[PDB]
Amino acid sequence: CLCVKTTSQVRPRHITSLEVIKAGPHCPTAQLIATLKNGRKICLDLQALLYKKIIKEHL
Amino acid sequence: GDLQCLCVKTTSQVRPRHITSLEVIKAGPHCPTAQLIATLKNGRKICLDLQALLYKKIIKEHLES
Amino acid sequence: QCLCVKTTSQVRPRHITSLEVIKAGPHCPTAQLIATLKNGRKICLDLQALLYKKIIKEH
Amino acid sequence: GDLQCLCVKTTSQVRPRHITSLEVIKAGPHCPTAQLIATLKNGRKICLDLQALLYKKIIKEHLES
Repeated sequence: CLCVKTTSQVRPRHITSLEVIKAGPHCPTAQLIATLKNGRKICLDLQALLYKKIIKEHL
Repeated sequence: GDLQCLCVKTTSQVRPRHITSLEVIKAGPHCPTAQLIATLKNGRKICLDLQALLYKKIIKEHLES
Repeated sequence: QCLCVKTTSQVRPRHITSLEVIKAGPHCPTAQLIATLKNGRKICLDLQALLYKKIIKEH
Repeated sequence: GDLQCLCVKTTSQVRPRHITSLEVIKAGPHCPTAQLIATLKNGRKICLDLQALLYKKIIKEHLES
């Protein structure tokens, strides 16, 4: 599995591309790999991002 | 710029069970439109039709009864 | 922070469609070699072990 | 085919200290040649001349005296 730790500390203006790799034998969860402007790739915590996007708006 | 749009053809028929990865490449200097590149199990890479999928996944399923 | 967790040398070069080198940085102190496989899965490569294997094969 | 070559231009002038990542995209249905994509600190993506890079890094430095 490529992604071990996931962050929700990301600005959508910092992301140039997002790749979803579906779960498989080698890795049980989908991986959300965001490529940032600088070329760094990080793994996203989608639930945490959706939660923040819900809280920010009080829904 | 140095780069162009990766996608020449867009496909509107794909079963998610064929797709092993999906890469959303945002519009930019390289391409004025966002691109969705699906990698399938057989290894073939295709581009998915973004408007058609937005229709299916959002308009038809959440705004249409 | 670091995309690659464990590195492998168990890969056939023609299983690989792309290879990305991400230089070391503040978020990840080591350079990373990420191979994208035909199926779309990403793995991290141990370059040293790969070269070693490729010289053993030829002695 | 469904995809094409990402690189329209290749650049032969780059200071490696500007490069934060390098991607080699192997030749395939999408492109008859391998492409080398450099991402720089500022976020600019350029394509490197892989032929010149191979010349320099293999021919000039290991086959030429």
